[PDB]
Amino acid sequence: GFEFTLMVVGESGLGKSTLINSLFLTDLYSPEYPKTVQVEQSKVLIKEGGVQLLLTIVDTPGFGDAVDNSNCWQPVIDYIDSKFEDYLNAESRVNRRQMPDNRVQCCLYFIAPSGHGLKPLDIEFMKRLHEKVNIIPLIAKADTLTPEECQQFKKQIMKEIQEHKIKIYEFPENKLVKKIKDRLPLAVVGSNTIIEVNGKRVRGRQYPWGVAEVENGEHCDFTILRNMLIRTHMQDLKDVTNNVHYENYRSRKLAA
Amino acid sequence: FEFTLMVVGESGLGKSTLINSLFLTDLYSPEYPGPSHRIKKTVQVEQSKVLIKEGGVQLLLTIVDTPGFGDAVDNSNCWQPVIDYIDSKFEDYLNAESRVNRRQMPDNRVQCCLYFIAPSGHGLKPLDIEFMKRLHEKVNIIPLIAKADTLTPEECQQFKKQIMKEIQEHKIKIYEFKDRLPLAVVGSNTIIEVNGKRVRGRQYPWGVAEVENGEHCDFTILRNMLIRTHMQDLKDVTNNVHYENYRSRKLAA
Ligand SMILES: Nc1nc2c(ncn2[C@@H]2O[C@H](COP(=O)(O)OP(=O)(O)O)[C@@H](O)[C@H]2O)c(=O)[nH]1
Ligand SMILES: Nc1nc2c(ncn2[C@@H]2O[C@H](COP(=O)(O)OP(=O)(O)O)[C@@H](O)[C@H]2O)c(=O)[nH]1
Repeated sequence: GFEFTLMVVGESGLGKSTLINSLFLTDLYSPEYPKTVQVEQSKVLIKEGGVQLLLTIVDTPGFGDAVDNSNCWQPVIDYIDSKFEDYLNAESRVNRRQMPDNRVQCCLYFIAPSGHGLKPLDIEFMKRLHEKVNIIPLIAKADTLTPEECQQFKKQIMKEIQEHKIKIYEFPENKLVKKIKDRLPLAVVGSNTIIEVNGKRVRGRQYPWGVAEVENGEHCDFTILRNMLIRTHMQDLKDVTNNVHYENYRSRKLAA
Repeated sequence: FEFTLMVVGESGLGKSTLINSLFLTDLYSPEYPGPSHRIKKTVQVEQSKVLIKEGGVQLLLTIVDTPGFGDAVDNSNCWQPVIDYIDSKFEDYLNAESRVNRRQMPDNRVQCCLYFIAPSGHGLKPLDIEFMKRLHEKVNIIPLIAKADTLTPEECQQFKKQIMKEIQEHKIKIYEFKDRLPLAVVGSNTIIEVNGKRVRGRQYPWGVAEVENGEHCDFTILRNMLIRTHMQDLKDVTNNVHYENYRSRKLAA
């Protein structure tokens, strides 16, 4: 059995719940929100192929949705640092045989597909959280970008990430293989709707002019994201959470 | 013939593309780009003009845009520059028609405001509600669902209905003009061959969203009514309702 704590952040209506529900092809996440940002948790135990995953989904309804979003990152910081604080207290006890670990191991940050670059709120959130959680920036609703637009948008976002000295999670990796960092930020399409396309039933979004396919790597990066989040990089995300973000929290608190 | 058209909405909603799609040529240019390229530390209202020669007819078009609207972390009062601009043009007109010698009477009143709603698929955002409630009695608001190729047909019908319900709930008076409201638009100046015919559209790997295809979006309806059929009625409502209401308010006080 594994445990994974995954945080989702972005303005309402970016396909976030749809994306979570696409991860296990199951509408297992139905948040009530479609005041100040509230940080909430949902637990799902997934048993599939003789393996159990206890997934905690941490969401932040209200983020970025108000006229005045001043300090809307602060409830997110408070939640994350409070789990570091609990862990530090738990491991400092004389008897620590029971160790709960509620630390947030990944944050999907959904970027609206404007076609320009990052918004001021995107920059503030990532600058203020990047040393506290593994940030995976995602271009939301990628089926609203043409391929040329998507490539320009990715390049502009990565340039601005560098400009603001933001440290995102980059998915550390006999023939040459394109580097994953060259694909970032991943651009996703979500759907559990099955559509017949040329005699094959696929998940996608049906428009009068055609179908944007979730699992088609020429349409979006969902398959790559799902493979890394659930299978190949989950342990590394936990490792960085513990060995970097938590250890940096602890050293700061103990030195003070 | 003259017309003053305002566009308002957060950056990245296709606003400059839509203005560039209304006619045969682009209107924004590298020398005067769309409002997302003119953002300052505070929201601004900027006016530009172009002479359009369409169908043997000359249109002197003023475009008023508002760089930075809706783009900040704190968008408090970001509608105020728009209000100030609109009411200033009403003030200029009242001053002009109050002169003893009023032979000179320029008219710069804003005659239509396209307000771009992001296609979330849920409902209006708080900012959308605030803007429309605060401006609907100063200018003819035409709400638009931006980037409508973001929505499946069913999602779009649901989004339209929810927006209209919220418009009614908040008592917002949008420009009247048929039950396809708000119009959902797709913009593009890209010409694409689709089954042997050149059309304006947006080319995805899975197909082409056609801007002038009424089954793909409402751009044709907006273009025909804004530029051809309802332009004079927009001016008349501007003068006979919004300006006269400004004037009665100011002269009462
Ligand atoms: N264009 C597009 N729309 C999507 C996608 N995923 C979900 N949607 C639609 O966007 C709307 C909001 O999706 P939802 O998952 O509730 O977003 P949330 O508020 O961020 O959780 C719904 O109409 C969805 O059907 C996507 O990948 N592309
Ligand atoms: N999906 C979609 N994208 C569009 C549409 N119109 C323009 N775009 C793209 O959206 C991005 C922003 O467009 P722009 O006109 O600069 O928006 P503005 O900032 O509001 O003026 C550009 O990449 C455009 O090519 C549309 O109708 N649908």
